[PDB]
Order: sequence, then C-alpha cells, then structure tokens
Amino acid sequence: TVAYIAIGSALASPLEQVNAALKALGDIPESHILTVSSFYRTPPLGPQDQPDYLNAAVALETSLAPEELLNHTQRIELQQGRVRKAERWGPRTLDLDIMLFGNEVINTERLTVPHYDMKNRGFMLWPLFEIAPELVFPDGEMLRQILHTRAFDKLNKW
Ligand SMILES: Nc1ncnc2c1ncn2[C@@H]1O[C@H](COP(=O)(O)CP(=O)(O)OP(=O)(O)O)[C@@H](O)[C@H]1O
Ligand SMILES: [Cl-]
Ligand SMILES: [Mg+2]
Ligand SMILES: [Mg+2]
Repeated sequence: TVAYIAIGSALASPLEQVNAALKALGDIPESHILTVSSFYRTPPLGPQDQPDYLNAAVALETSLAPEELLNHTQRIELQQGRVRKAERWGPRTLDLDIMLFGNEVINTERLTVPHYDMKNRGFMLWPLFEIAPELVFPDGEMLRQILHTRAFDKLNKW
C-alpha cells in the first residue's frame, strides 16, 4: 500500500531534523520510501516572530496496518521530534501526519484518513501534487481539482 506522509518542522534551522526524520521513515519495518518531495518554505500566518515552517511529502510503500504505521510515525516524533539547545530539551517541533493510506477511508479515535484538513492547506497539497499529480482521493475527488478550485498560491522551495 502507498501511504502519503506530510512532514512539517517548526525549527529555525530544520534541515538536520527533517533529514533525521526521513532516514527514520526509511527504516520503518515492512516499508520503504518511494519518493520525497522538495522542501518547501511557509511563513507563519500570525505572530511573525515564529520561524518559517519546512513542509514536505513522502510516498511510503508499506504492508503495515494504518494504525501500526501511526505507531511508527509517533515513535519517530518522540525520538527525533525534539531538539536540545543549551540546558533544555525543546518541545515537539516535528510533525508527521498521514495524509492518505492507499485508497482507504479511516475514522477511528486515533486516525482520520484522509487527513481532516489537508484540503484547506496549500502547504500539504502542493508538495503532494509535486509527487502525485494524478492522485485521486478515496471519494473520487482529485488533488488537481482541489488545487484548481482553491487557487492556493505555490510555495517557495526551502
Ligand atoms: N491522519 C493522521 N495522521 C496523524 N495523526 C493523526 C491522524 N488522524 C488523527 N491523528 C491523531 O492526531 C492526534 C494529535 O496529533 P498532533 O500531531 O498533535 C495534531 P497536529 O498534526 O499538530 O495538527 P493537525 O492535525 O491540525 O495537522 C494524534 O494523537 C493522532 O491520534
Ligand atoms: Cl465520517
Ligand atoms: Mg499536523
Ligand atoms: Mg500531527
């Protein structure tokens, strides 16, 4: 099954963290990375003190169950998702979200797939479009269609 995973980092200098996360994703059991989008920059839409976010999308082939994949992405967030500076470990700055899991619809306490808000987010749609321009959602909606309708601005590369 092809799973599409969104990567977000809130770090001032996120490349190291994002690379560590990518390596960890590739090490997930019964899985391998198919492709990785470019890294995209998105400024904060509010308090401008916050660093730009780094966004990307990953296609992962997996034989794991969706909730098993979630266990792994959540583990990676716990293991690579925080950075120490000086005398303190920072809070979670890495976000790994399952956007799509094959052509499956999931609605459990732990998992909503397709991701509940991705259709509102250029920062999740554009990297996904780069790696899966012909993508069709489980309900028959098309990624191209959503981008065409909402006219979200393209993202600058990191
Ligand atoms: N598709 C999905 N991918 C990842 N986590 C998901 C998910 N659907 C539901 N969740 C749930 O989301 C819960 C909270 O995850 P968080 O990462 O803290 C939310 P976030 O990603 O910061 O915001 P967002 O969901 O608005 O993008 C998890 O405990 C997990 O069970
Ligand atoms: Cl529902
Ligand atoms: Mg998120
Ligand atoms: Mg999340």
